[PDB]
Amino acid sequence: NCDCLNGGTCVSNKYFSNIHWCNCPKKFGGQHCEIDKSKTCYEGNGHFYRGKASTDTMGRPCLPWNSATVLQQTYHAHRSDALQLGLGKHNYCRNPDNRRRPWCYVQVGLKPLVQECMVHDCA
Repeated sequence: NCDCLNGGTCVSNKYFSNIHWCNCPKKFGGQHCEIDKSKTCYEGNGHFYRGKASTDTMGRPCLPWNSATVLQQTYHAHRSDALQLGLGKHNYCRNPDNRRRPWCYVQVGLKPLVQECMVHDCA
């Protein structure tokens, strides 16, 4: 694949014709450099936060974006724009609808509910 994010570079495969991969800067990982491995806070509203925070403000684990239950909600990993939104096979806090700060679905009794993430503002 290509479509390399976050300053990644599509490089061609050394042994195979017509294959490419993303060479990522060291702070990023993933097939598209889509995971920020080092960021510990969000900037602004965290609309483009891509770190690995995965706990809500009540100390509960976020549900994975590819869990059966999240797959039935508005925002999930099978969306056509899931890459651009940072929604993948992980349970990390995101902000696809431009709320005031990152959030994730959390299982609260019977239903998954949008809950704000524990992650702090870099400010």
